Amino acid sequence: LHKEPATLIKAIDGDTVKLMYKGQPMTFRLLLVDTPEFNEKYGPEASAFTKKMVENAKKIEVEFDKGQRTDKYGRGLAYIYADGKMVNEALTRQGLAKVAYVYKGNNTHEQLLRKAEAQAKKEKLNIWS
Ligand SMILES: Cc1cn([C@H]2C[C@H](OP(=O)(O)O)[C@@H](COP(=O)(O)O)O2)c(=O)[nH]c1=O
Ligand SMILES: [Ca+2]
Repeated sequence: LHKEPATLIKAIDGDTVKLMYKGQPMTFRLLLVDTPEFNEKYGPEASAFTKKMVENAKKIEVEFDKGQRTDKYGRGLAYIYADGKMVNEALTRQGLAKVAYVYKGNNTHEQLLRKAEAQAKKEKLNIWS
């Protein structure tokens, strides 16, 4: 797995972000996580968490897994990194996201995220309170 560059176009919600990638606008859906929708509980907190994380980043990178790069809705599927810190993992650690939509082929960082979730649960953080 390798990181490629990309620029914020726009925050969208907890687990989606508009990025410019290879000079094209594209909606990215975070691999292996599920944030609440904005209208659900901790949804706005999730949205704000991701928003602030990508918005304050000097360097946004995109990392595809070995499997599918696009979903059935045309959204990019990637791990997203904000100055070297993975958004997917950071949401999970803070209990603003659950591990989810784990498909074999696109699962390189599963254990790492389950590790993060386990620690969020332990602290009964946000969603787990
Ligand atoms: C995270 C992820 C979601 N999806 C699809 C499956 C879900 O389909 P359905 O709409 O058929 O339930 C949908 C969930 O995304 P959201 O949580 O953004 O809705 O996005 C993938 O296909 N691959 C993935 O890696
Ligand atoms: Ca969601």
